[PDB]
Amino acid sequence: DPMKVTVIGCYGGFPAANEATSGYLFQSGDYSLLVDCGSAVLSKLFGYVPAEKLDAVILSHYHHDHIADIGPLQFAKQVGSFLGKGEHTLPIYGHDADIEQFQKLTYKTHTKGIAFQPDQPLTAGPFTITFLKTIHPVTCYAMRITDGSHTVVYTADSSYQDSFIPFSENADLLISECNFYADQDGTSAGHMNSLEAGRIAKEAGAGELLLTHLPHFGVHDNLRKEAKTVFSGEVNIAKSGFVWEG
Amino acid sequence: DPMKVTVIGCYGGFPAANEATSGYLFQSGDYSLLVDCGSAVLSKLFGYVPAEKLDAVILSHYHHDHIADIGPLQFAKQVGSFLGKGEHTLPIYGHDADIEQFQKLTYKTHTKGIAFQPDQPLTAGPFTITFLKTIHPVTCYAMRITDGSHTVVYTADSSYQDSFIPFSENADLLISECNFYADQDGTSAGHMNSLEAGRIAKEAGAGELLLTHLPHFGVHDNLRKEAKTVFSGEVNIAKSGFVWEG
Ligand SMILES: [Ca+2]
Ligand SMILES: [Ca+2]
Ligand SMILES: [Ca+2]
Ligand SMILES: [Ca+2]
Ligand SMILES: [Zn+2]
Ligand SMILES: [Zn+2]
Ligand SMILES: [Zn+2]
Ligand SMILES: [Zn+2]
Repeated sequence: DPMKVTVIGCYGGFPAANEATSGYLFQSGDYSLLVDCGSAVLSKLFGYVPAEKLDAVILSHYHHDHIADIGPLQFAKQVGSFLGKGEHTLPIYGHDADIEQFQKLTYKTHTKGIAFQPDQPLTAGPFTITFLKTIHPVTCYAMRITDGSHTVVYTADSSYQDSFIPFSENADLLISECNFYADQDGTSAGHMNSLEAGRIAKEAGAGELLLTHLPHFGVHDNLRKEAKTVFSGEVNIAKSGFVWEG
Repeated sequence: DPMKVTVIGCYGGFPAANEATSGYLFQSGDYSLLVDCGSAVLSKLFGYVPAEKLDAVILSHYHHDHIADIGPLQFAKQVGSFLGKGEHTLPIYGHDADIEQFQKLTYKTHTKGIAFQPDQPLTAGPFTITFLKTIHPVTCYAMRITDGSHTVVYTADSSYQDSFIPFSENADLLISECNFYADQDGTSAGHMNSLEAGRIAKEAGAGELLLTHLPHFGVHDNLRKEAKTVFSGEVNIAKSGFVWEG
């Protein structure tokens, strides 16, 4: 089975009109993993995959734009059980440096929070996930997701660090946050710009680069042109429905 | 100015594919009030009204399907201020029987939680709102919203009670939850069926009835036919984009 990644939502902070914030659907064969679960992500997700066919969720961090739809997901599982659609508890993986946030992940027998350990590989069906702590105003982890043949790296949210380069080494697809333009400094907000995303893809030898966690001003296509001044491979701008498959 | 109500989202519990859960936009002249703020509501809302033009939010209760988008709304206000779009704090009205939930409404100088008092009229620009406690598994308040010429009643979530009849007396539009079909009993879930919604519209003399908080099974048009076996006025099924204006 090939690894198939579908962007479900891609705005930073809050949704643009009729769009969504962070959510990425990773699929392999019958396995479905949702990476982050932000604003309007469930609404958009169910157009690709029904709640009962979702096998697991994993959360990079607990900012609203990455977890806003967890509650509604818990209710979706509850309604599924009430309608007889399967009682399998959906695992929701998250870090437990923030205990109060982690405790919200477990809802009756419908969803079960499981703490990932940042120094250990996590198995999720046919995927193996490893983690890198980001530089961000709350605890946040980037993820490297492989199925043994292809490898996708998701930066989650971060300002720039050299450690992203070894972490992302030889990734087929680097999904990098890019909340700021080339002229701007995202350090104080815990975000990166186009040049920084480009630098990671370049020095890591990423197969290609996908820019996401997008801003609500400017010409988004400029983020791609700016990234291409540094990285010579393929660079795309994320949108709901964007599909990568290898 | 006429009172204009736009349904932003109308599913109970969690969103159907490409839809939304509870959110209703009430407008009068330049004033904009959002009643409830559930899953995918911000995404859909911004297609009608940008965040910075939103004057107030009011929350019937703190179930996920009515508040999931509050966090992202707080970030939208923060990004608005960072971009220079106005620093006016958006008031978010809610009950304070649940203190922990009420405390989440205030975020820096961007949003400010204000406790409504259920026994007192609330002024919201040109609207006056009065409240009725519902029968629901968490504290919840129905709302009667008038501008002095027209009056809309929103049941929020509730199982049936006689007190809805005097509360909704002579409303031009009764927006009633209707999470269950005529053959089913919604009492143990704190919800109503089609016959119960119909009964309220009938005995209150409502100008018309709008059924919302919809289920994820069955033929939704049957809810309208069932309600019409009791109420002889106009009955519609809610959908995102539904507009009532008087
Ligand atoms: Ca599955
Ligand atoms: Ca390509
Ligand atoms: Ca306004
Ligand atoms: Ca009509
Ligand atoms: Zn973020
Ligand atoms: Zn963040
Ligand atoms: Zn509800
Ligand atoms: Zn409720």
